Parts: sequence; C-alpha cells; structure tokens
Amino acid sequence: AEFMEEYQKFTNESLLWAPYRSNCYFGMRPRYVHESPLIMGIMWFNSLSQDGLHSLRHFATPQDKLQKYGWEVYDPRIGGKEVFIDEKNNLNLTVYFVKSKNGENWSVRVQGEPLDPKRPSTASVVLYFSQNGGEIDGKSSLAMIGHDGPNDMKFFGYSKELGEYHLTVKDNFGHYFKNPEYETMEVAPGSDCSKTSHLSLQIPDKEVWKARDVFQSLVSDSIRDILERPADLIPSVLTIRNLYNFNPGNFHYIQKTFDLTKKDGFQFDITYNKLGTTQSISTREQVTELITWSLNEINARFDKQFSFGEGPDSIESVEVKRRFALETLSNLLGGIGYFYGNQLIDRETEFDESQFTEIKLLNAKEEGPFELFTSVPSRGFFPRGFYWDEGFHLLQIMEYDFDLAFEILASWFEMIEDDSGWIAREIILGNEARSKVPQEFQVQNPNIANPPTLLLAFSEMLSRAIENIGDFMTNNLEANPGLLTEYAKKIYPKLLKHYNWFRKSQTGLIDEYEEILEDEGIWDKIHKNEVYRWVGRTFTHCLPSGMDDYPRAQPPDVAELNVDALAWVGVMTRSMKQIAHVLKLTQDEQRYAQIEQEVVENLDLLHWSENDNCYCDISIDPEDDEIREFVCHEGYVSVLPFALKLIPKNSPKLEKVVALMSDPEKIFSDYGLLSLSRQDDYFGKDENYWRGPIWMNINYLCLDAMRYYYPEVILDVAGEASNAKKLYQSLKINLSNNIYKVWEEQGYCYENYSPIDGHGTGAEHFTGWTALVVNILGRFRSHHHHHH
Ligand SMILES: *[C@@H]1O[C@H](CO)[C@@H](O[C@@H]2O[C@H](CO)[C@@H](O)[C@H](O)[C@H]2NC(C)=O)[C@H](O)[C@H]1NC(C)=O
Ligand SMILES: *[C@@H]1O[C@H](CO)[C@@H](O[C@@H]2O[C@H](CO)[C@@H](O)[C@H](O)[C@H]2NC(C)=O)[C@H](O)[C@H]1NC(C)=O
Repeated sequence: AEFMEEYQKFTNESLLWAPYRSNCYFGMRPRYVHESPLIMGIMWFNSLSQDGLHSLRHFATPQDKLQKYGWEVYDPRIGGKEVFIDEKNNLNLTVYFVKSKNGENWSVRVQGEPLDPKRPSTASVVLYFSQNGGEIDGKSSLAMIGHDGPNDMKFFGYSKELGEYHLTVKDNFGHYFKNPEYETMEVAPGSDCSKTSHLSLQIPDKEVWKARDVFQSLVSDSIRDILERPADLIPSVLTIRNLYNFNPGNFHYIQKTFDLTKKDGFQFDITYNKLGTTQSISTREQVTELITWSLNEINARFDKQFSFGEGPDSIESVEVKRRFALETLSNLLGGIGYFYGNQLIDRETEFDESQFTEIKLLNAKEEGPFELFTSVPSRGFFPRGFYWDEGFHLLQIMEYDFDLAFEILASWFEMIEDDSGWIAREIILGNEARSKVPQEFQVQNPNIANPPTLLLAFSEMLSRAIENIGDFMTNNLEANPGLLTEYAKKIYPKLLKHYNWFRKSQTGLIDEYEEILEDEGIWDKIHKNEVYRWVGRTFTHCLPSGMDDYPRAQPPDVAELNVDALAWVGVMTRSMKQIAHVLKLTQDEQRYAQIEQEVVENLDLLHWSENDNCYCDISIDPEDDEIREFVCHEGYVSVLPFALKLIPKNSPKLEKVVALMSDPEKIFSDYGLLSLSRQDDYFGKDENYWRGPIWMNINYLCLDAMRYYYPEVILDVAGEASNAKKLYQSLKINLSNNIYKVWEEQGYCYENYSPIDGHGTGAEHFTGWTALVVNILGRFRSHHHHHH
C-alpha cells in the first residue's frame, strides 16, 4: 500500500498540469481539481474587420472550417506543440506547452505569424484566466500585482487545493497594431489596440466556460457607447475595456492585438510558478530550452514504444509515416480531458423490456457531481467520454503509455455507484458539456447498456502484465506485481458490480426454443444461463449493441438472442478470469474460465448456422413457432466471435470467417472491411452508418485476431501466401494506405470511410478509434515472451 501511494503520488504529479479542456482549441485546468481550479483558455480573431467577433475562435468546432488544427507532438506528462492554421483570420498560430521536471510549474508560449504578410489584418489574441472556488472556500483568489510596462503583467493567486502561485504574461516580441500618423489609436478610455488590454471581474465558477459570450457581450456594450471613424480604428473599437467599472475579481481577460502585415509575427509567454518552488521557470531562454528538451523527450518516448519500416504500405518515406503516426497519437492524447459536473439521468420513468417503441424520459433529474479523466472520440464533435469508444482508445494509448491507460480505466470505474453497476454510455458533465449536445440526447437511461470495450482493453493490458510478471518507466504496473495487485484489489469490486449488472440486465429467454432444441437433440448440451439479448432495442435501432442501425431481427421479439451480446459477455468473463488470476483467487478464476468456455460452446452450438456458414442472431419464426430462424446479416456482428478471439483455435469455422472477410462481393474492399455485406438487403439503406461504411475499431480487432489464430502471418517470408496471410497483408495495407491518403488530402482522421472510394465520412478529427492506425503502422512485440 505504501509503495502504491508512492507510485500514485508521482503519477498524480506528472499528470497534474496539461491542456485538459480538450473541447477548447487551447484550454487548461489541473487534473482532478474540482473545487478551486485555475482555468485558462485562448481565443483569437481578426479585429481589423467590422464583424471580426463572428470569427472569434474558442471551442473546437467543425463549423469554423480551419485549414488545420491539432498537436504535432504531445504527451500530457511532458507538454507539446499545437498548431492552428486559420485562413479566414490570416493567422498561423503555434502554441507550445512545457512543464518543470516535477510537473508543478508550467509555461505556455503563444507564437503567431501571418499566412499572407500583405493582407491587411490583425491577430487579436484574448487570454482568459479564472481562479475558481473563492465563493465556496472563502480564500481562493487571483489578482494582478504589477507590470513591467504596458505589455508584461504579474499576477498572484491562491488555490485552496494547489496552493499559492505566480502567474506572468510577458511579450518576447511582436508589433502591436497602430497607425503611426495618429496621435493615438484610442477611441474611448481603455479602447486602445496599441497596447495590451486587461480586464478583471467577478464571474460565478459555473459560468466561466461562457468566456467567449461574456467577451462579445462586453465589447458590444462598448461599441454601443462609442457610436451613441476610419477603418483602421476598428481594432481599438473591438478592444475590451472596463466600461461598467467592475471591481476586480476571479476572472481576467488579457487582449493583445498584433499587426499581421509584419512578417516575423509575435510571441508571448504565459508562465505559472508554484510559490516556493525549487524548479521555477524564470526566463525566456529557459522556456526555449524546455521546449527543445520536451519535444525531444516525446520523440524519444515515441521511438522507444513504436518502430517503423519501409512498406508494406505506399507512404512515400519511413520518416513521413513515423511523423504521421506521431501526430495521430499526439491528437489522441491531446483529446484527453478532465471533466466535472452533473449528468441528466431518468431513473423514475418505468422501463418495459418487452416493448420496442422509443422511450420518452419525462422524469429527468440532475445527478452528481461526477468527474472523469478520459480521452474523447473527437474534440470538435464529441469532446466527452463515450463508454464504448474508450476501450478502443485505450488499446492505442496502452501501447504508448501503459500507466496512463490504467489511470483512465480507473476513472471510468469510479463512476459506478453503490446501488448499481450501470455506467452511462455517454458522459455529459455540466452546462459546458451540454452546450455541445442536442437537448434530445442529453438525458441518460440507466436501463440501457453498451458493449464493455473497456474490459476488452483491460483484458489486453492484464495479458501483457501477466505475461511479463510471471508468478504472483511509464509501465510500472506492467512490470511490478506489487503495484498491479493493489490496483487490482481496488478495482475488482467495481468490475464485479459492472459484470453482474451487465449479465443480469441482458439475460435472454432460453426457455422458448426448448422444444426446438430438444428436437435438434442439443438442449441437454447447451448452457442455459449463458444466453443474451440486447435489452432496449427499438423497431429501427439497437443502441445497446453500439452499432445502432446494423440490421437486426424483424419484427423485434423478446425471444431474440444476440450473438454479439453473448460474445461481449465472453470478453468480460475473460477479463474477470485474468484479474482473479492476478489476485490469486483460484476458485473464482476457475469459475470464470468455465463460464468463458460455456460462452464459447453456446456460440458454436446456438449461434452458428451450418447452412449460412456464419454466426447469427437467433429468433423464433414469427409464423411457424416450431422453427427457430437464423437472422444472418453478414457483417461486423458475424465476425465479432472471430474478432474477440472466442472461436476455438483450429476450429473449422475459422476458414469460413476468413473467407467471409476476404470476399470482395461481401465485406472486403480496397479500403478495409465493410460493416455490412454488399449483398445484404440493408446495404446502403437509410442513414447508412453501420450498413456499409468502414470503421477502424472493428477492422483493428479483426487484424489482431488474425495474428492470434494464424501466428505465421506476422512473418514476411518469401514464398506462397496462405489465405490468412493474403487477407492479413492486404487489409493492413489497405487501411494504412487509405487512412493516410484521406488524412493527407482531406486533412484529418474520420469516424468512418466510404465503401465507394474510401473517402472520409462522419465526424472529422476523429482520434478517436481511427488513431488505432498508429498500432497498425508501428506496434512491435506488445507480447512478452523471452529473450535468452
Ligand atoms: C492520487 O490522486 C487522486 C486525486 O484525485 C487521489 O485519489 C481522490 O482523493 C480523495 C482524498 O484522498 C478522495 O476523497 C477521492 O475518493 C479520490 N478519488 C479518486 C478517484 O481516487 C489519491 O489520493 C492521490 N494519491 C496521492 C498519493 O497523491
Ligand atoms: C506554420 O508556421 C510554421 C512556423 O514558421 C511553419 O513551420 C518553419 O517552416 C520552415 C519550412 O518548413 C522550417 O524550416 C522551420 O523548421 C519551421 N519552423 C517550425 C517551428 O516549424 C509552417 O510552414 C507554417 N505553415 C503554414 C501552413 O503556413
């Protein structure tokens, strides 16, 4: 326990400070600080135009249509470099983040330059800071204590949680906008674009996220005052000022308007030093060497974890492939955020498992606070925790930073409350998070489950730890049985609660079929307790399966048994077996081992269709009742038993699944595996999400499964390619080539890809499970054997 607290202390300190407000282009708050956090964000716009406030950047949104934004290099333990290309605002913005070795001090360098040096424009950068908590704790504060000329400012702050600190904003260079042939640029007292403007005021903690709206509102009131006039005084008109004579408070705006016709651009530093620190960040030169050191250290960590060769993809060079992989991983890590607040949950409205109409949640309530440290599918579209997405994020994160993956996993399972094992599918905390979500999707339903991909990720992590440790650094939990055992003892009761909850809530009705299964002569050899159905499906959708519009049995029936629901129970059971092994719980381990084998046997006995050579959902013939029908829509659901490694090794069924995945007339394409066979009735129909398009998450599992079932495919030996090798190689090549190409051309990683011509579709900046392309390119010997 003492060793664990020593490890957890260091982990905490290394992850305390980072740009964890991932919904912002650049926003910061300290990890796990909910009462008195220092909150920071950066906004910018072109103040030279009359309607520059309409192009004010703050939150990441696809509606901004930036040419490019994201981390080129990033690791939240260290820092990184983020770039924003904004053609509308003529701005080429780079933001560096670095930290002291103990992680308690930090600096942000904002560096801008024009995209076109002869386009008349300005870069009006607005920093805001808020020391929260004062209204609650009666002590937390942040005050400007002085300045060195107009453009360098010194602040003193107190956070009850993090202690006293100094915050400084200082210019290194940059030409402030001004017409030299005027006596002054001022148009009103405080409205002067020729120097830094600062405004302090009191904003309630819960309203701090509205920094852009408050800014626009205050500037609008100043404009109203002014006009109740040359074009080059507009920047001064759009400079914030203390019009209403607010008393100083927790919140601070700092506005700097630079002339973008000067080619060299600008640079200023924002530095935070804990009071009494032995590692103060003190000079511009010190920041410059920290940035150089930090970027090198991240490149070194990346090179230790991944390795890249020439081929088999067609990416022009190994240097370019590696850089692509680094940027993609950096954006996945850069989506990691810290969230705190209430969910909207409806527990009162009655749930009827035998009805299939959409449900009206009319008894919604504020519940919480909750908190969560998690990666996100997309900073623009989906800047929040998604339960089923996170398992896939962790499969990528774990390959780079094993211990970080354990931090995120633990955070998720902290959300399990005492009376229930339920975890919401989508985690929306507070008004800031709700602002990105249509009201119709905000209210969560505690009767609805989702695929437990977190436990698939946990299974893969425990597999590596168990392999490496034998008998019972960013990978201490992989190598140290003492540390792993303490982590496991803490989390076990939570996983168990979740496991029991999932199994009960999704229990199928085996008692129908009995007469039918007796007639087939297999009723006696199936395991009646291991059959499952997705509870809460509707006529046209099945949200609990994670693949909403993947075709299901019609009409819906309470006797349906879903092959993918059973497969997921298999995966959960496997993870329980592994954590039981780690805890030396022999009798529990052997129970889970047998349950896993019973899942395996039910998949082959019940869900395998000899006629269709496929795993299928099953249902009772609505006409006949004496007949049970195999609902067979060939696609991701059909391959899931393969992709989750539940089919017995050497099973004759393996070859048929491989044949399914290799067939160009079904789900094989030049751009990866299609979610649904081209020959299916539903292919291309309706919203067309899981009815054709290629998704990286399932594609990656299939590749991983190939290596498990056909271990020879990992060797590239000259000779005759087996069917398994042909598939493995071409799929890996097709995914790598296409995801890169779309990223190179269309700009970024996408939620899914077109079966037509492989073009990117769905949400943009999807890192996101599409970041699993990093592993496909660079993963090497994640398994641990022996090097005698
Ligand atoms: C590691 O950091 C976290 C900070 O969240 C600590 O684990 C919160 O700690 C408080 C007080 O111990 C508890 O009330 C909460 O229940 C904890 N939450 C979670 C999610 O664990 C932990 O104490 C820190 N350890 C060290 C050594 O700093
Ligand atoms: C964004 O601005 C940066 C900074 O100037 C540019 O990346 C300099 O570019 C040259 C040419 O590649 C290199 O010699 C330097 O190493 C770069 N410096 C840094 C810090 O990257 C980049 O070209 C600009 N991008 C756009 C689209 O204008």
